[PDB]
Order: sequence, then structure tokens, then C-alpha cells
Amino acid sequence: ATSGSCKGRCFELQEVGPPDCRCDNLCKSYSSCCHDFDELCLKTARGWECTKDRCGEVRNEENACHCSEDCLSRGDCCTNYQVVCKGESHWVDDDCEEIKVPECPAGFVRPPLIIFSVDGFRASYMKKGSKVMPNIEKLRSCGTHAPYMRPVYPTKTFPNLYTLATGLYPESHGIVGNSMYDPVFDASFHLRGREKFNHRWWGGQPLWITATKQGVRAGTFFWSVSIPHERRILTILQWLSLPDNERPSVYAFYSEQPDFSGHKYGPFGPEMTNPLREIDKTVGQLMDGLKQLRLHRCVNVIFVGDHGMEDVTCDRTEFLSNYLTNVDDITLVPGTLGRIRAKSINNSKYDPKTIIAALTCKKPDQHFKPYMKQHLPKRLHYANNRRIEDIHLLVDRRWHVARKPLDVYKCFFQGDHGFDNKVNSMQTVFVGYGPTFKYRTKVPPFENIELYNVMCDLLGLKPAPNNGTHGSLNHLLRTNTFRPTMPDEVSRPNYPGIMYLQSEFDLGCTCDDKVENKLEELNKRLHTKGSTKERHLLYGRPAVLYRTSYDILYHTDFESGYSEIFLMPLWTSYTISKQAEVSSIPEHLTNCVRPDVRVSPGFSQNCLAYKNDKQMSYGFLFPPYLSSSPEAKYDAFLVTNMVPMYPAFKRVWAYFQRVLVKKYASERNGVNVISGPIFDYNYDGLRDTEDEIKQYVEGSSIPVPTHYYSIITSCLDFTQPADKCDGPLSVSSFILPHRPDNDESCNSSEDESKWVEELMKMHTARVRDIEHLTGLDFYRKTSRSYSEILTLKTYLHTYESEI
Ligand SMILES: *[C@@H]1O[C@H](CO)[C@@H](O[C@@H]2O[C@H](CO)[C@@H](O[C@@H]3O[C@H](CO[C@H]4O[C@H](CO[C@H]5O[C@H](CO)[C@@H](O)[C@H](O)[C@@H]5O)[C@@H](O)[C@H](O[C@H]5O[C@H](CO)[C@@H](O)[C@H](O)[C@@H]5O[C@H]5O[C@H](CO)[C@@H](O)[C@H](O)[C@@H]5O)[C@@H]4O)[C@@H](O)[C@H](O[C@H]4O[C@H](CO)[C@@H](O)[C@H](O)[C@@H]4O[C@H]4O[C@H](CO)[C@@H](O)[C@H](O)[C@@H]4O)[C@@H]3O)[C@H](O)[C@H]2NC(C)=O)[C@H](O)[C@H]1NC(C)=O
Ligand SMILES: CS(=O)(=O)c1cc(Cl)cc(COC(=O)N2CC[C@@H]3CN(C(=O)c4ccc5[nH]nnc5c4)C[C@@H]3CC2)c1
Ligand SMILES: [Ca+2]
Ligand SMILES: [Cl-]
Ligand SMILES: [Cl-]
Ligand SMILES: [Cl-]
Ligand code: NA
Ligand SMILES: [Zn+2]
Repeated sequence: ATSGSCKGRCFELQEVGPPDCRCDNLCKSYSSCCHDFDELCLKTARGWECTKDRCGEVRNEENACHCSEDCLSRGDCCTNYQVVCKGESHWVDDDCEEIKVPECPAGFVRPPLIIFSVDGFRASYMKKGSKVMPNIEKLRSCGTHAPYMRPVYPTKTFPNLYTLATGLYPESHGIVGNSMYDPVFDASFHLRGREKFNHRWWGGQPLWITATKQGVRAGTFFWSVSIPHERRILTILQWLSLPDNERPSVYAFYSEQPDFSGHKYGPFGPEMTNPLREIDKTVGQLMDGLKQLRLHRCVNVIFVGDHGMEDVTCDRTEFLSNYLTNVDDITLVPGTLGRIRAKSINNSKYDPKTIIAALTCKKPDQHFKPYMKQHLPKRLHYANNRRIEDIHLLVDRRWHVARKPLDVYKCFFQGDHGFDNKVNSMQTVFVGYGPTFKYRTKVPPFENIELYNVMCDLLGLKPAPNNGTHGSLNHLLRTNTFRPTMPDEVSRPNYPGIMYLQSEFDLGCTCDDKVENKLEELNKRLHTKGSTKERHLLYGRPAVLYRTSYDILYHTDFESGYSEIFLMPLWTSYTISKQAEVSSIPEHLTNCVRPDVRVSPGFSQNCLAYKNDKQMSYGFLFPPYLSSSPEAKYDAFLVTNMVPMYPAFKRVWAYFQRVLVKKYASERNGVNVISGPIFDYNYDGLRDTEDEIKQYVEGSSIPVPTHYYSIITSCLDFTQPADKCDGPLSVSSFILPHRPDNDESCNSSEDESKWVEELMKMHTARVRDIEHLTGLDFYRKTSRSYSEILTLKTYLHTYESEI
């Protein structure tokens, strides 16, 4: 019954549900507005700007906004009122003055936060559109900015907007696409329709709920498309004029541009200048408005995008009907990513192995690649949700994927987004301006999952649990609310000595090692006691953050943390100087594996299991090829340095170890390497407990890793060697999937120099990702501040060309 009125209720802040009619900014979307809503709340008379004649006018309540003398008190002047009528200046015209402290009106308990979000605002617009965006350029250069901010995958609207609000990966918050099907709900989420309004889709805890639960009032974050931007600004300005006990502390403004035009004209279509002009004018209105309310040196403003925009056209579409004979037995979620599932959910005939095989490397210039979702690069964090189909297609930038030619022809678009989140055109923007942000400061690029913690900080809230790393963006803020602290080590290591005789071992292992002093025997003794450890463990031992039993093992060339539960190192650490030399495994040592006299037969692997497992071979965490001497090389063949490896994977690993490590050491002036196994059988991005392992080397208790990681650190100033670095560090990491084939790599039949490094780059990772997956904590002992270390751990080396 939409029988009531909006008289004196325009844009009320507490949503009253039907039968009674609504007057809030979402009533339109719910089709529940009072009949006078447009009349009372959506006035448009005389436009949005004051004119010289309108100055000092007599108040007419039918105007969109007012230029009467009483307007400042009422809180509803046109944003340009003071400029036109009182000889004031526009906010953009004033010089940039540092905001050393909040300058707020009496009654303001804390600086308000305004989140100005812009849809499809590609990172490079800041430079390429600078001439036409003066208000935005002022915010950017006077406040705190990043060259770009990295969105989450898929680089879609809803997943990214909701990630900004929650600090969660789409897989955790549930909005895994702009459209999705949930097999338990048996329902589809679409941009059009009512399904999207049901609360069951939306997980996690968004900023507005966090604020509310802790006594902080929020304006609405959603705006009906039919409410013009001018009216959105005026409403926020009106809300900011409310009494102390009624006024929100956090606000949000949303713009459908430049996304809307970008899809039609491409990211840099000549038609794109005008929407950039218009976003800027809107920002100018907001800032003029705040300057009227004397809040422009009081409010913190975030100008943030959800994702970028890429050139994409109808002709650049791959069709599945070109690869698959049985295209009618599948459903495809199409576009800039592909998700495939059975047409009929309960049929045993559907074999996803054969679907993938048919999609794998079939055309030489194929513009997508199929994955089982658990095999996608771990950095995408796109697997742990039932709404994510088992089959995924990663589509090349500039391209689309569709099921059949008919879906596409029965071409109106030149731009789209959704691709891999490391892709340059998908990068978006961040600017922070206000008393709490830093003054004229550029910060390095960061991921959007980190922003939720900052917004909570800006508002004095305790953030719900999320995927940000709290403290990693403290360097954006003039004054911090949160002091990060290293987590306490849970398990302390054992430091075992020589306790077992060779003959106590029945491993089925052999080696040609029976050939051999005062000088060289007391010296190798120091190596096993930790003498070269200051060289090979450069940032302290990683802390183990869960309950387990493990040994620190020292050697001349490397140090490891050996798990007696998993029968292999959790981590192996070693430094390769720029002058280090690669050698080969001597002919008589090719099948050499030696018992480790510090570790019991009971907590060791055996060579017999590997003999009997025809699928599984083994490799070594510290590489024999990088031994410092023939005597030291024997250490590399210890049974405690050994890890299970598919022969297909050994090709990757051997090339990394034999060739790439030395190359990185040359280019970066030495590198420190920490390598180890990862077990993530339920693809949740977190370390598996021992009873979750789904695969063992056949007939043994040796678990098989799902992935192998390395963290490769050196000095940021490369004129200093990795092992003698005084300043900031530089890191790149990866998490390689441990797969029994190389189907992922279409050129894998060629030499490793043509494909291995490309594969590794694809599977680049943050140290922080590896921490979740191992339960380890790295960089415990450096000369660097912990906040700078947190930033370092969230760094991702993307290998894209310069933005
Ligand atoms: C990124 O960050 C996020 C957030 O920090 C990380 O995700 C967290 O990771 C935890 C480990 O997986 C997980 O812990 C679970 O929680 C189970 C209950 O979860 C429900 O309630 C959650 C809390 O909401 C409350 O919030 C505040 C807190 O004060 C309260 O005031 C409120 O009143 C709320 O109650 C809620 O977040 C969660 O939401 C998920 O599910 C919803 C649908 O039901 C979705 O709408 C929503 O999007 C979430 O969906 C995600 O998460 C689920 C897993 O929860 C996942 O399957 C989806 O795909 C999607 O990813 C729920 O509503 C709790 O029962 C679990 O406890 C089990 O394990 C422990 C382990 O020790 C046992 O002790 C315990 O006995 C229990 O085992 C029992 O159950 C087993 C399975 O049924 C059974 O086999 C066994 O025998 C036992 O009976 C466990 O603690 C968090 O829920 C999760 N949080 C979120 C938001 O996802 C994430 O890991 C980070 N990512 C990375 C890579 O780092
Ligand atoms: C960043 S924040 O302030 O926390 C924040 C979080 C959230 Cl969840 C929503 C907000 C603010 O959202 C809102 O007002 N919404 C209302 C409009 C919706 C309808 N949309 C589309 O039809 C659409 C747009 C672009 C596309 N490209 N390709 N397909 C597309 C489809 C966009 C939606 C955004 C949400 C802000
Ligand atoms: Ca796991
Ligand atoms: Cl192979
Ligand atoms: Cl465990
Ligand atoms: Cl670019
Ligand atoms: Na074998
Ligand atoms: Zn879009």
C-alpha cells in the first residue's frame, strides 16, 4: 500500500518495510516509493547551479536547490551558491594547503568519510584525462595516491564493489560474478531481476553493517539509476547538515560512468572525454558543497574505482561450438571469463575431463585457456565457493568467449572488463584526501582487498575478519589507529644432533659416497652446527604458527625446517651470490639418496615407495646444481632434502633450479631463496591439516604436495648483494601447481627455455599467499619496520609492462 506520503521524509535513513511506503533512495529499485516521491524528493526546477539573478531570491520550495539567503542554514543551497552570490572561490581554484589536523564544526565527533566510487575508471585515465579533470587531479596531487590499485578477479562490477566494502575475496563474500548460479539455492543471480535483492547471496560483513554494529551511522551505499548525480551530491550534503545524533559518519557516492560509455566506445574512444569531464564536475560540486559547510578540511574523501576497461569487440569471440561436438550438454557463463557446468545437474554421463581435453591447446592462437578451478593461479583466490563452476576459462585480454555464434549475433560494444586482475587495462584508481590521509604522497600500487581495514580505521571501527593485511596500508595515513604486531610462534623447533647409525636405516636408498683430517673435519662440523647460517638464513627462521613437530637442520649451503609429521621440509632456505657457479650432478651421484643421521628412520622418507609408485618420482628442495663444493653436494642428497615430484613437474623444477635461480642471482646481485611444499587439497587457500591430505606416495605416509613455492628475496638497492643489504628488500614469489602433466603449457613439448619461466610468471604470488598456505610467518628478523615488512609481504610481482 503506497498510500502514505514523503512529505518531510525525503531520503529518510531508516528503511521502513511494506505495507507502509518508502521514501529512501532505494524505494525506486523496490518499486515502493510514495506516490509523491518524484514530486517532493526529486525536484528539478531551475537546474543545479545558481545564477547572479537568483542571488538573495525568495525561497521557492519547488526548486531543485536554493540561492536564497536562508539556504546555508537549511542545508540545501546549490553547491555553487557561495561562489556566485558571496564572491567565494571554487574549491579547485584554491591552492593546496596541508591539512595537519581535522578542522571540523562543533558537534562533529570524528572526521566523516565519503567514498566516491567510479565504475570502470581505468588507472591510466589519471594521466591521459588530466587536462579535463581539474578537481580529480587536485585531489590526486594534494592528497595520497597510488599509480594504480589492483582489483580482484573476476574484474567485474559487483564482485569488486562488494570486495571494496568487505575486504574479502569474492570466493569468501559470495558474489563471484555479475551473474552466478547457486546449485543449493537452485537459483540464478542476475543484474536484472529480484533475485539479487535476497540477502542469502551476500556474505561477509560490509562497511555499512560494521559501522552500524559499532554505533557509527551510515548513509546508504546504493543509488537508483534514475536519481541524477546532482541530486545524489545534494542529498549527501543535506545528510551532513542533520543534527549530531542523526548525522551519518560514513557516506557513499556511486557513478555509472565512465563504465557505461566505456563499454559502448572502448576505453579511449573520443566519446570518452565528456564522461570524464562530467565525473569531474560532480567531484567539484561535492568539494564546493563541503567548502560551504566548512567541512572541506574535515572530511576524508576516497576516490576509488572498481576495475578498468579494455578494447573488446564482437569479432574477437571464441566459440565453444568450434571445439566441442556436444555444446548442448553444457551451460556457459560467457564473456571475459568462462565458467562451464552440466546443462542437467544430475547426470553421470557428464565428464569434465573430456570437456577440458577438448578445450586444451586445440588451435595455435587459441584465445582462452581452460582450468579445473583448483588449478587456477592461487593469486586469483577463485575456487572456494559452490557458485564457482569446476571448469573455468581464463580468456585473453581483448577477447570474449561464447557458446555458439547465435548467442552473440541474436555488434554494439567496443569495451569490456572481467579479465585476470594482473592485466594492465583492468587496473583502477585510488586517491585519499583529508585530515587523516597523508599530504602530497604517492604510495605503491596495492590490492583493493586492503581498503576495508583502512576505512574501518578512518571511522574508528574494529574490522570484521577479512583478507586484507592490517598495517600494510598504514603508510597511506597521517595518523594510524592500528599497530600491527608479529604473531607469536606456536611451535618451537628441535635442534637434533647426530643420533643414528647408518645401519639403523632400511630406506632402500643407496649412494656412491664411501670416499674420503683435522682442518676439514672440524670445519664441516661447524657447518652442521650453524656456522654459515647467517649467510643462508637472512631474515630469521620463519615462525611456525600452528602446533607441530619439526627439526632445524643445518648444512654448508642451506638450512631447513624439517617436519616429522609431513616427512619433508616445511621450508628450505639458501643464498646464491651473484658470483655463484652452477655445476652438474656428477654421473655416480645421479641416483644418490642418503639417510640423515640426525633424523630417525621412523620420521624419514624411503626410496622404496618411489620405486613402487610408478606415477611419482622425487626432487630436492635445495638444488644439487648449486652446491658450493663436491663435498657439500652430498648434503643436497640427504633423504631430508627430498620431496615427491611427478616427472612432468621435475622438468619445471629442474629448470627453475638449474637455470633460473642463477639467472636471478646475476640480475639481482645475489638472491636468497626459501622453497617448500604446499598442501591445499580443499582449495581454500589455507594450509591443510594432516588428516585432509588426499594423496600419498603409494603405500607410504609421504603426503604429496599440491603446490611448491619459492620466495626469492634480494636487496632493493641492487648495488648491494643480497647477503649484505642495508636497506629495503625486494621480493618475487611463486606457487607452482604440482601437476602430473604439463597440459597447462601449450609449448611444453619444446625446450624448457621456451615455456617454464612463462608458467612461473603466471603463477606469481604474494609472500602473504604463501603464509596462508603454509601457516608460516616470514621475515621475522630484519632491520626494517614491521609495517614496511607487511607491505613487502602483500607485494605481487605481476610481470606486466609499465602502466
Ligand atoms: C579471507 O577471509 C575470510 C574471513 O576471515 C576467511 O574465511 C573464514 O575462514 C574460516 C575457515 O574456513 C571460516 O571458519 C568457519 O566458520 C564456520 C561458520 O561460518 C559461518 O558463520 C560465519 C561467521 O559469521 C558471523 O559473524 C559474526 C562474528 O562475530 C557474528 O556476530 C555473526 O552472528 C555471524 O554468525 C560466516 O562468515 C560464514 O559465512 C560463510 O557461509 C555463508 C553461507 O552459509 C556465506 O554467505 C558466506 O559468504 C561464507 O561463505 C564462505 O565461507 C564458507 C565457510 O564458512 C565457504 O564454505 C564458502 O565457500 C565461502 O567461502 C558462515 O555463515 C564454522 O562452523 C567453522 O568451524 C568448523 O571448523 C572448525 C575448525 O577447527 C571446527 O572447530 C568446527 O567444529 C567446525 O567443523 C564442523 O563443521 C564441519 C563442516 O560442516 C564438519 O566437517 C565438522 O565435523 C564439524 O562439525 C569454521 O570456524 C570462516 O567462516 C570464514 N569466514 C568467511 C567470511 O568466509 C578466509 O579463509 C580468508 N581467505 C584466505 C585465503 O586467507
Ligand atoms: C565501493 S562501496 O562504497 O563500498 C560500494 C559497495 C557496493 Cl556493494 C555498492 C556500491 C554502489 O553500488 C550501487 O549503487 N549499485 C547500483 C547499480 C547496480 C546496477 N549495475 C549494472 O547494471 C552494471 C554496471 C556496470 C557493468 N559492467 N558490466 N556489467 C555491468 C552492470 C551496477 C550495480 C552497482 C551497484 C558501492
Ligand atoms: Ca586447505
Ligand atoms: Cl611434460
Ligand atoms: Cl597438521
Ligand atoms: Cl595502461
Ligand atoms: Na616412481
Ligand atoms: Zn562495466
